[PDB]
Formats: sequence, structure tokens, C-alpha cells
Amino acid sequence: MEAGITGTWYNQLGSTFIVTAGADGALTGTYVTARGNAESRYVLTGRYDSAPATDGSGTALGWTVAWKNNYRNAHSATTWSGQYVGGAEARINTQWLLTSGTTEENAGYSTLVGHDTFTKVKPS
Amino acid sequence: MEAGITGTWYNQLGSTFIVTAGADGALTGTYVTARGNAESRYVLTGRYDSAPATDGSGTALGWTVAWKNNYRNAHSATTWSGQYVGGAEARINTQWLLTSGTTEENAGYSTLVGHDTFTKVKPS
Amino acid sequence: MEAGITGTWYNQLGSTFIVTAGADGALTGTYVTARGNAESRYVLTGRYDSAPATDGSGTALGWTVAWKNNYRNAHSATTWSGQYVGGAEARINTQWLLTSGTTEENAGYSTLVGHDTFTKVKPS
Amino acid sequence: MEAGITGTWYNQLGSTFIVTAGADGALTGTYVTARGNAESRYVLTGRYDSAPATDGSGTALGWTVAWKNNYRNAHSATTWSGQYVGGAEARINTQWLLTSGTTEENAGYSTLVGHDTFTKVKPS
Ligand SMILES: [Cl-]
Ligand SMILES: [Cl-]
Ligand SMILES: [Cl-]
Ligand SMILES: [Cl-]
Ligand SMILES: [Cl-]
Ligand SMILES: [Cl-]
Ligand SMILES: [Cl-]
Ligand SMILES: [Cl-]
Ligand SMILES: [Cl-]
Ligand SMILES: [Cl-]
Ligand SMILES: [Cl-]
Ligand SMILES: [Cl-]
Ligand SMILES: [Cl-]
Ligand SMILES: [Cl-]
Ligand SMILES: [Cl-]
Ligand SMILES: [Cl-]
Ligand SMILES: [Cl-]
Ligand SMILES: [Cl-]
Ligand SMILES: [Cl-]
Ligand SMILES: [Cl-]
Ligand SMILES: [Cl-]
Ligand SMILES: [Cl-]
Ligand SMILES: [Cl-]
Ligand SMILES: [Cl-]
Ligand SMILES: [Cl-]
Ligand SMILES: [Cl-]
Ligand SMILES: [Cl-]
Ligand SMILES: [Cl-]
Repeated sequence: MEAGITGTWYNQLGSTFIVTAGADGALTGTYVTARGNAESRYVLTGRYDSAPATDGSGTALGWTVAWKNNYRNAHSATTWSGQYVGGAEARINTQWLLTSGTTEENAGYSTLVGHDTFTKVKPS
Repeated sequence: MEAGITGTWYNQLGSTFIVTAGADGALTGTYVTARGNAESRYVLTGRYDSAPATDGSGTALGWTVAWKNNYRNAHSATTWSGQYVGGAEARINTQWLLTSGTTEENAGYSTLVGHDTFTKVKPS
Repeated sequence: MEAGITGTWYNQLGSTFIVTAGADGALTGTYVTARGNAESRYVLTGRYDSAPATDGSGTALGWTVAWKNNYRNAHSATTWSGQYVGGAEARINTQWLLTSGTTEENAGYSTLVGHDTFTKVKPS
Repeated sequence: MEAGITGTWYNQLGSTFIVTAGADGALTGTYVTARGNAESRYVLTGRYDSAPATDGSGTALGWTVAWKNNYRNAHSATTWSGQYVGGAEARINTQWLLTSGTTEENAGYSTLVGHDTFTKVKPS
């Protein structure tokens, strides 16, 4: 269990996610891209690794969004890998990989990499 | 639905996973590290993006394993991002990020990157 | 030629580099880690791709530091890949890979990934 | 000095590079893409970290190619980060980042990630 993960998080570019952390390591919820209607909402699922933190170490986690809903099918999926830190400056610091379905010929250029910082309050 | 994903896949280093692809984009199953007893089995969850493939393009997907079970708590989690290609040379080509829980001071060095190729038959 | 690259840049964690951009795409200079004496100075070399910017697009570049000098031999090297943007909010936004020399057995865990933002003035 | 690095290396997809390892950590040479005429040749520069190998550990290195020559200007640059291992199965195992110059709006999707294995003899 890591109750501090459960809730709404915002990246610095206008996306949102609402996650529930389950007692035995499940992450489930919804990822909302910058626009922010039903057209913009996607299922997310992942896992987190709770431990008896010894040195206010972060909590490791990851999740996936496949970019398909009732309004869009981007032929793509993103995974985020990172850690949650609680407290007054609570954050989920992540790196992400975005893979698109490609032909074999273009498979070398299938995967973008980047980073996201999620906070409990919106940027700007 | 992408029925060809469902089943057992092997990386080139001795790990296994058994996944079920659900009809509306869910991935669920178990990841087994090289040793291969109950000590070595972990929950995995992820998502895939099925589409009406136009040019035998791959199917985008991702999943997460938190490295905690009844026998180990590695304070870590890995995400795989990649694509499934079916047929005679079926494969899931992936890149992965492995994040460990760290102190703030060591947060810069929290995340390893690499790659895995999964096939329907074992290597060697 | 991209004269705006030439000079001193600071990351948000206390490192510095002083680079010269050569007329035909060379980057040469010195990278200084957080402490900031001779013990902390390393050779850097890389390349940049100048073009007749059409839409204030960034300038692609990359460089390498091998973490060996007269005072340290970390058995490691980092590459930065990113783009330079000039003007009032000048920056070099980068992602980096840090590889350590390993045994074959540990080769899978050889490479860390992260990100750095460089600015013309120091953080904080 | 690491004399075993100096020479010609081939990736598994038809590219070539010819590198010279200098005595004090310099890498210099030429990268040739799959086609393989003057149109396909680019300057490379990087660094390697030589050390008194204790356990046949690899040698850490990195290099950059800006994708501009007299025939092409791709507004891009790739960095490779990896390690050299000598002997009967000599190889340079790498991960790479490819960044394109973008607008600010598209900066999030500027950087592709992948992997290359270089050997002394051609694939296939
Ligand atoms: Cl986002
Ligand atoms: Cl749970
Ligand atoms: Cl959307
Ligand atoms: Cl929907
Ligand atoms: Cl494609
Ligand atoms: Cl962000
Ligand atoms: Cl970030
Ligand atoms: Cl594995
Ligand atoms: Cl489903
Ligand atoms: Cl294990
Ligand atoms: Cl278990
Ligand atoms: Cl730590
Ligand atoms: Cl593999
Ligand atoms: Cl692979
Ligand atoms: Cl640094
Ligand atoms: Cl030059
Ligand atoms: Cl240092
Ligand atoms: Cl020195
Ligand atoms: Cl090692
Ligand atoms: Cl930074
Ligand atoms: Cl950054
Ligand atoms: Cl190549
Ligand atoms: Cl040299
Ligand atoms: Cl070319
Ligand atoms: Cl040329
Ligand atoms: Cl662009
Ligand atoms: Cl390759
Ligand atoms: Cl490879």
C-alpha cells in the first residue's frame, strides 16, 4: 500500500492522470491529454513497488497508456518509469518511451524517449 | 483484440512471460526471471493498441513489472515499450526502463535503459 | 556555423561546460562537474548540425565526455543528445546516456538514462 | 590507449564506421550509412575511457554524428553510448539517441532511442 500515490497528478505541459494505488501493487486509472474532454481520456494500468522506506527514498513505479479510445486510435503506446516522492514537494519523476506501430523497415525509428514531472498542483 | 499476443514469450537471456491480451486492450500476466521458481515470478500489467493493420505494421504495447513478490522486494520497477509482429518470425521488440527507488541526491542515477527481443521459442 | 552555441552553459544541478562551436560542425571544450576544480574538469567533443532555420527550430547536437582525467578514472562515458535554442530564453535541452564498463554478465545494466537542461545563467 | 577500438565496425543493418582511437581518449573518424557512397559519409567524433581492465570488463565510449555533409542536411544528430569488448567475439554494444531540430511545440517528440551492435565483420 502507498496511499500517497492515489489521486490526481499533473505534468508540466497540461496532461492529467487520476490513479488508484491498490494494496498489492496495482495502479489503475485514466490519463487525460492536454485538451481534456472524453476524446482525451485513456485507460492506464501499471504497478508500484512499496517498501519500508529507510531514507525517504522514492517508491518505484511504472504505467502504460495505449493511445486508443472511442475517439482516437494513434497506433501507439507510452510507458512511464519513475518514482513517487511524498510530502510538501510531492512528485512523480518519470522517463517515458513512446512506441508507434511501424513497418519492419521503419522499426528502428519506432520509439521516442522523454521525461515528465508530475505534481499535485497544475503548472504555471 | 490481438489474439497472437496471448501466450508465452522468451527473451534472449532466459526470462519468460505469460500474457493474456484482453479484448479491449488489457495486458495481464506473469513475468518470470532467469532462475524460474515461485521466487522468480512477478505480476505484470499493461496495455496494447489494436488497429486494422494496413501494411503488416506492428502492434504497439507496453507493460510494467514491479519487482516485488512474496520472496523479493527489489525497490524497483521495469517498463517495456515496443511492438508485436505476428507470423512465422513472431516477435515483441522492446526497449525498457528500470527505475529504482533512490534518495533525492541519487535520483539522477535512478533509471537504467536497455532492450529485449521476445520470441515464441527459447534462445540458444 | 552557429555562434550562439559557443560559450558557457550550466545545468540545473551545478555542472558547467565551456564549448566552442567550429564553423563546420565541431564541438570542442571542457565539462566541469559540480565540485569545480581541476579534479572536476573533463574533455568533451561532439558535433552540431547547423541549418537555415525556417521556424526558429532548434539546432541538433550531441557530445561525449569520457569520465577520465588526471585525477579520476570512472570507467564510464556520457553522451548528450539534444537541441540548442537561442534568444532571450536560450537553452540546450538534452537527454543523456551514461555507460559504465561492465562484465558480460552485468552488461544488461550498463547504461543509465536521464535529462539535462542547460542555460546561460546558473540555477537557483 | 585502446588499440583494439581502431578500425572498421559494422552494425547489423548495413552501416559502417571507421574510427581511430587516440592515445588520450579521442575518437575520430567517419560514419557511413547503408547506401555507402560519398553522399553517405559523415564526420564522427567522441571519447573513450581506457582503464587497466581487471575482469575483462568492457571499455566505455561514446560518439556523435551530426547528419550533415556536402549532400544532405537532416537537421539531426545521433549519439551512441556503449562499451567495447575485444577478443574473438569483439563488439561495441551501444544505445543511441537521435535528436531532430524541432519547433518548441514539438520539442517533446524530438528524440528517438534505440540500440546498435557493432562487429568487426558484416552481418548476414
Ligand atoms: Cl502527456
Ligand atoms: Cl493491488
Ligand atoms: Cl488525445
Ligand atoms: Cl473514450
Ligand atoms: Cl511505418
Ligand atoms: Cl512534464
Ligand atoms: Cl521532467
Ligand atoms: Cl528480463
Ligand atoms: Cl480488455
Ligand atoms: Cl527474481
Ligand atoms: Cl510470489
Ligand atoms: Cl539511493
Ligand atoms: Cl533479449
Ligand atoms: Cl533486443
Ligand atoms: Cl552533469
Ligand atoms: Cl568545425
Ligand atoms: Cl568529477
Ligand atoms: Cl585533469
Ligand atoms: Cl561489472
Ligand atoms: Cl539539468
Ligand atoms: Cl531536463
Ligand atoms: Cl546506422
Ligand atoms: Cl587522444
Ligand atoms: Cl545518408
Ligand atoms: Cl560529404
Ligand atoms: Cl518540428
Ligand atoms: Cl545493429
Ligand atoms: Cl543491438
